[PDB]
Amino acid sequence: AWTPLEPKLITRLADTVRTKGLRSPITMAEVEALMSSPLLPHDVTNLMRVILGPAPYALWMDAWGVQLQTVIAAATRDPRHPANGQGRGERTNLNRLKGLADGMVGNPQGQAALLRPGELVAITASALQAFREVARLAE
Amino acid sequence: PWADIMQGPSESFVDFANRLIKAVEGSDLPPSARAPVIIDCFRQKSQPDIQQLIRTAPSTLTTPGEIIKYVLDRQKTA
Amino acid sequence: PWADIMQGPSESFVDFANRLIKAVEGSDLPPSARAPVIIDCFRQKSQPDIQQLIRTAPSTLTTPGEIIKYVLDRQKTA
Amino acid sequence: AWTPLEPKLITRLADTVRTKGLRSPITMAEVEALMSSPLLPHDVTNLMRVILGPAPYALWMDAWGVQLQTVIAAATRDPRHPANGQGRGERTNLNRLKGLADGMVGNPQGQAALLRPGELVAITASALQAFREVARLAEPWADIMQGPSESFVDFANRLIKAVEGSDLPPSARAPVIIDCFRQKSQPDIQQLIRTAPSTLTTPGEIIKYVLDRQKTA
Amino acid sequence: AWTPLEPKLITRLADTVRTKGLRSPITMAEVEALMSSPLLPHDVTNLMRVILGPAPYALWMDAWGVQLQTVIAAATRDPRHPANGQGRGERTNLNRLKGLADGMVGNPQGQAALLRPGELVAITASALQAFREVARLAE
Amino acid sequence: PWADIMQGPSESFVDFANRLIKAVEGSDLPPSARAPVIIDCFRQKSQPDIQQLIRTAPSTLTTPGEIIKYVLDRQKTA
Amino acid sequence: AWTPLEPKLITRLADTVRTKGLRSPITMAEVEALMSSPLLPHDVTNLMRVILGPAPYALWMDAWGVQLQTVIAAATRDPRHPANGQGRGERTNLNRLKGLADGMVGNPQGQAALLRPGELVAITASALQAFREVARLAEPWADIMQGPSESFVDFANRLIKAVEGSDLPPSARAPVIIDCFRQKSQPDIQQLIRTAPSTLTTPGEIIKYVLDRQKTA
Amino acid sequence: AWTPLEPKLITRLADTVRTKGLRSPITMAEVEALMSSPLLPHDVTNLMRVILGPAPYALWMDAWGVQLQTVIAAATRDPRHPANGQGRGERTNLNRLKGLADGMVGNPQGQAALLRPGELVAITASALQAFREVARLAE
Amino acid sequence: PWADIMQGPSESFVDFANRLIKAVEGSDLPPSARAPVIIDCFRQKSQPDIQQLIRTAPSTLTTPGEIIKYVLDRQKTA
Amino acid sequence: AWTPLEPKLITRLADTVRTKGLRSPITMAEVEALMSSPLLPHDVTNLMRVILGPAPYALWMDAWGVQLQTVIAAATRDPRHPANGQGRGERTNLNRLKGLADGMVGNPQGQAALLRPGELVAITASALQAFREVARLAE
Repeated sequence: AWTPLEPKLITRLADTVRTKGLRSPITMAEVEALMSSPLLPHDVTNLMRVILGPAPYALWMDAWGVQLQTVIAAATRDPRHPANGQGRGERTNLNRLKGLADGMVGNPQGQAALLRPGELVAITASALQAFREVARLAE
Repeated sequence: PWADIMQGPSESFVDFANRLIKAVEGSDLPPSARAPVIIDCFRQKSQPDIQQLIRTAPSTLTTPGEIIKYVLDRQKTA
Repeated sequence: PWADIMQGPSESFVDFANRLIKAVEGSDLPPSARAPVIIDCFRQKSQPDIQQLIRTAPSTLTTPGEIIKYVLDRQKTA
Repeated sequence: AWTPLEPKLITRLADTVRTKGLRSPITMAEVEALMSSPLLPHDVTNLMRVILGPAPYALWMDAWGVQLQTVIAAATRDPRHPANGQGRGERTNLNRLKGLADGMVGNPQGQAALLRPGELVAITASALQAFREVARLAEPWADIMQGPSESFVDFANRLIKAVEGSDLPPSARAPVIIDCFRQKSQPDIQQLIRTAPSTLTTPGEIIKYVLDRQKTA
Repeated sequence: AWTPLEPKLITRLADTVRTKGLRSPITMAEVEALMSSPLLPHDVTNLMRVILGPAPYALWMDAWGVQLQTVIAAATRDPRHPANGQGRGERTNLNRLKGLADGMVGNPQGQAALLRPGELVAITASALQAFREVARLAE
Repeated sequence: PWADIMQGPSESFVDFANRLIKAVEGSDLPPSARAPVIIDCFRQKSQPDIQQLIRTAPSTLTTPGEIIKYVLDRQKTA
Repeated sequence: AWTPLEPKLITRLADTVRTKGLRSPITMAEVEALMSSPLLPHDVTNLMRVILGPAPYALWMDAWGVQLQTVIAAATRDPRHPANGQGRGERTNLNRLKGLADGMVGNPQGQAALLRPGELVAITASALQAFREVARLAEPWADIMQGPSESFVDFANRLIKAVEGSDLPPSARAPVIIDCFRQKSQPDIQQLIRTAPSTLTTPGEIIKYVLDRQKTA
Repeated sequence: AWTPLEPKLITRLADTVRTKGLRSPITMAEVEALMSSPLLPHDVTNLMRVILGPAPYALWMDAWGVQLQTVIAAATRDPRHPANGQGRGERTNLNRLKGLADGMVGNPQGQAALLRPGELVAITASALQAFREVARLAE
Repeated sequence: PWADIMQGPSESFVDFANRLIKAVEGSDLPPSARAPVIIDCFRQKSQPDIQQLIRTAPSTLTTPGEIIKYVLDRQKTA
Repeated sequence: AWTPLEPKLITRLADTVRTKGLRSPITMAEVEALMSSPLLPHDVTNLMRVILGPAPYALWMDAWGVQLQTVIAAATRDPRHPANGQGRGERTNLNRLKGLADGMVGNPQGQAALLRPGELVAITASALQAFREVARLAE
C-alpha cells in the first residue's frame, strides 16, 4: 500500500532548498533524510517537481535518465541484479524504472504493486546521484 | 507574455532562464511545445554574447537543461 | 611551492605552464595526482582572460597538453 | 544529315560572351549548353569564329590543335579508341579530326557522312578543353585583402573567384582558400577564426561559422 | 539520353537570385520549377555553380554532402531504398551519388546511363534541402 | 588602313591587337595573307619595348595567337 | 646489452634546444642524429625529459601516445608488422611499446631483452613524429612579401621556412611556394619569372633561374 | 648492418658550410672526407638535408636526380654496370637508386640489405657531382 | 691584347665580335682554348645590356657563332 | 685529280664580299659562279675561311653542319640518295660529308678519290644554303 510523504516535511524541505541552496551539506542531509525509505518513481518525481525550480527540474530529469540508463546497462551486464530476475521474463525495462510501463502511468498504487524492492532502491540511488550532479552543476 | 522576454544588459543568465521558463510553462502553450520554444528563446533572446556562445557549441544542445549547463560552464565571469 | 604560482600580468602562457609543470612535478605529490592538480591550477591561476577562455571551452579538456593546445590556438594575440 | 545551329542561339551566345566575358560561369554554362550534341568540326570552327574575336580565335585554334594532338597520341597508345577501329585501316589521322581529310574540306555534309560518333565526341571534348584554356589565358589571389569597410561575403566571393580561376591544381584550391581566409580577412575575423572551439576544415564551414558569429555592424 | 537545361532559363534564374536574393519565396518557387525533372549530379552542380556566388557555392557543396550522407545512412538502414537494390551489389556509394564513381566523372551521358531514377530523385531532394539550408544561412 | 596602325604610347597591347586584327581581316587582302601580315605588323609596330620582347623570344612564334599569349605572359606590368 | 647515450651529447643537444629553439632545422638535424640507433622507451623518455621543458614534455607525452596508438591500430590491421609475430601470442600491446609491460617498468636491461628491433624502430619513428608535432605546436606564409631592399635568397629562405613550418599538408608546400614566388617577389622578379622561356615546375629551378638572370645591383 | 654518421661530424661539417660557404676548397675536402665510405640514399639525403639550406637542398635534389638519370642511361647502355647484373632481372631502376623502391622507403636497414656496393658507389659519386654543380651555381 | 677589349658605348656588336675574335685568334693561346675564351669574353665584356641578353638565354649557348646569332636576333634595334 | 680554285678569283670574290657585303645580289651571283663545279669539302671550307670573317665563318660552320645533318636524315629516309648506294655498306656518314672520314682529313687528293659526285653536289648545295642563311643572319 502506498503512503504519500507529508506535505509538511516537503514544505520544510522546499524552504530549506530555497534559503540554503542546493549544495549546502544541510540540504543534502535533509534530502538523504527524505530519501530514507525506498520511494516509488511517482514520489521522487513529485518531490523534485516541488522542491526544485523549473530549470533545475529539467536538468534533474536529464541526469536521472542518464543514471537509470547506466543502471540498466549494468543490469543487462549482470543477470543477478536485485531488480532483475533469473529468467529473461523479469528483465527490467526503463519504462518500468521511470514509471512509464503498463499499469503504472499516473497510478502510484499500481506502481507500488508491480515494482520490486530492488527496483525501488535502484531508482532511489539513481535519483540521489542525479540530484548531486544537478546541485554541483547549478552553482 | 513569453515572447516579450529579453535578457537585460545587467541581468544574469540564471535569472533570465528562471523568468523565461516560468512565463513559458505558465502560459497557454500545449505541453509538447514548451521545450522547443524555451530553446529557441534561449537562442534568439539572451543578448548577443550568450547568443554567440550558444551558436558556437561544438555539441548539439537539445534540451533547456543542457543549454543552461553549457552556458553556465563557459560564461564570461564578470 | 606549486600552490603559490600565478601567471603574471605580462607573462606569456607557455612560460607560466612551464614554471607550473616544473614546480608540480618536482614536488612531494604522488605521481597519480599531478595531472589533476596541473589542470585545476591552469583553471584557477592563469589570469581571468585565460580563465574565461578555458571556462568557455565547448569541448571538455581532460589533459594538460590539450588545455595548452586549446589556449595556444584561441589566445588573444598581443 | 547535318543541321546547323540556330543563328539566334549563336547571336545570344555571342552577346553573352561580349558582355559577361569568356570566363564567367554563366558563359561556360552557355557554351556547355551549345556543346550538348556532338558537333562536326565545321560547326565548332564556325561557332568559335563567330563568338570569339580574332586574337582569342587564333589562341583557340592553337589550343584545339594541341589537345587534338594529345588525343591522337592517346589513340595510337590504345587501339580501342571510340574514334579508332580494330584494324589499322580505321586509324584516325589529324586531317580527319580537324576536318582536313579528303571529302571533308569545306563540305559539312560529307563531313557528317564519314565521321564517327566517337570522333565527334572526342573533337567536342577537345574543343571544350581548348576553350577553357583560352578563357583562362585571355584574362592575383595572393594579393587579395578584405578591405576595412568590405563585408565578409563579398571578400569570400572575390577570393574564391580568383583562386578557382587561376593556375593552381584542383586539389590545392581548398587549402589555399582556407589559409587565405585565416591570414587575410582583417584581424577581427582573423581572431574570430583563430578562437574556433571546433576545427574548420572546409571553406563552407568557415564561411558559415563567421557568418554566425560576426560582429553585426 | 541527357538533355541540358536551357541557358535562357538559367540566366533568368540567375538574375532572379541576383535581384531578389536567395530567400525570397519567388526565388524558391523558381528553384522548385527548375527542380521539377530529376536532374543528374552534373546538372545540379553546374546550376548551383552558375546561379550562386563562390562563397554560397562552397556552403552549398558542404550542405549537399551532409544531406547526401544522411541519405546514405538511411539507405544502409533500409535495403528497400529506391536508389538501392535487393542484393548487396546494388548498394549505392556516395561516389555514385556525387557523380564521382567510375564512368561518371565529367561525363553526363555515362552519368545518365548508370544512374537510377530513385538515385536521381534522392539527389534532387538532397540538393533542394541543401539550397534551403544555405539560403537560410547566407542572410 | 592596316599599314597605318601603330600601338600608341599609352595603349595596352590587347587593344592594339584587336584594332590591328580587325583592320587586317576587314580589308582587301587574300585570306591566305592575313596571318603573316598580322605577325609582321606585331613585330614592326607595337612600340620598341614589345618589339624587343618579341625579338628575344627563345621559341619561334608562328601564329598571332601564340605571339599574343607570349606577350601577355611576359609583358611589363604597368 | 643496453648502453646509455653520452651525457655530453645530451647536454650539447639540450643547449642547442635552449638557444635555437625546437623548430630550427639545425635542432631537428641534431635530434635526427641522436635518433640514429633504435632507442629503448627508457632512452627516448629520459632524453625528452632532459632536453624539453615541463610543458613541452607533457605535450610530447600526449603526442607520443597518440602516434603509438595509431601504430598499434595499423598493427592490428596487419599481422605482418615488424613488431608483431605470426601467431596471436606475439601481438604487441601498448604496455610493451611505452615500456609499461611486465619485466620492463624502470629496468632498461630487461627492456632491451624483451623488445624486438621492429618494436624499437617503430617506437623511435613514433617519438620523432611526436617531437615534430610538439615543435610545430609550441611556437604567416600568406603575409610574406619581398621587401624593396631585400635580396631574393633571403626572401626565398624566409618564405620556405614559413611554408614548411606551417599547418599545410606535405603535398601542398611546393605549389604554394611556387605560386608565392610568382605573386610576391616585387614586380621586377615577377616579370622575370613570367617571361621564362622554359616552364619552371620546382622551387629550386625557379631559384636557380632567378639567381642566374637577376639584375645585379 | 647500417651505422649512422656521427652527429658531431655532421654538426662540424654544417658549421663549416655555414662559415666558409659551399665552394671553398676546405668545404669540398670535408665533404669528400664524409663521402669516403659508400653511403646509402638515406644517409646522403639526410646529410644534405642537414648541411644545406632549403633552397640549396631543392637545387641539390634536382641535380642529384639528373645525374642519377645519366647514370641509369649509361647503365642501360652497358649491361656490365657494377650496379647491374647479367640477366635482365637485376636491372637497376631509379626507384632503387633514389631509395624509393619496395622495402626501402624510409627504412635504412632494408635499404642496406637490398642495395649493391656498385649501387652505393654510383649513388655516392652522383651525389658528389650534384653537390659540386649546386655549389658552383649558388655563388 | 684580347683581355683589354671592351665593347664601346656606341659600337655595334658585330664590330666588337670581329675585333675580339681577331685579337683572340691572333694571339699566343693554344688552339683548344680560343672558343671558351671568346665565349667568356662575350659574357663579361659586351656592355651590360648584351650581358643581360646573353645571361637570360633560355637555351644554353656553347659556341661563339650561336651566341652571335642569338644576340643578332634579339638585339635592341637602335 | 684535284685542281684548286684560282687565288685570283678568290681574291676578287673576297674583295667583292668586303665592299658589297654578304647579302647583295651581285655577291650571291658571284658565289653561285664560284659554286658551279662540285667542290670538295676542302675547297668549300678554305673558300669560306678566306672570304668570310671569323664570326661569319663560325656561323657558317654551324649552319653547314645543320644542313648536312638534314641531308643525312633525308638520306637515311631514302636509300636511293645519289650519295648513298644500294647496300648498307655505302651509307654516307657525316664524317665522309664534312671530310672527317678516314683517308680524307687534311688530304684533298684522297678526298677527291673516295668521294662520290652525288656526295659532292649534296655538300655543295648544303654549303650554298648555309651561306644564304648566314648572309640573311649577319645583316
